[PDB]
Amino acid sequence: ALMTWTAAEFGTNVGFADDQHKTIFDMVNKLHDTAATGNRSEIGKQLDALIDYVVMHFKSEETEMQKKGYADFAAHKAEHDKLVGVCADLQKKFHAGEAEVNQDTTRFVRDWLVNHIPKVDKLYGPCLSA
Ligand SMILES: [Fe+2]
Ligand SMILES: [Fe+2]
Repeated sequence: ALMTWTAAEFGTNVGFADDQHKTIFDMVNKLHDTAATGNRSEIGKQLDALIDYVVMHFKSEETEMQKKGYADFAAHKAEHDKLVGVCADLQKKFHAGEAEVNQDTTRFVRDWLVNHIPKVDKLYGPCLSA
């Protein structure tokens, strides 16, 4: 629902990355649907699953970038690390009962992804596909 992956918009020419992006999009979509309900326990389970996967995806990209000497690795990692800090803060507040997760939360994640993948991830394609 919320997100649709296509190669034209988001293809990196890096198979593992494209596959992990498609999983992220599916997990955002699930959270997005659940976030229109009051099922707070289900929201939390899906939130935590999504964030765990996103962090793992970032680690996967970072390991490959740094092992190959990719030119823009440190700046790219910095973008990841700011998102992880926002996500961790959201988890802390959500799991304390101090903030809610709603469809603005999933639209923010969508916004971040739809900018980051074409403008930041695509740039590693020549290096990581070589
Ligand atoms: Fe990515
Ligand atoms: Fe990335």
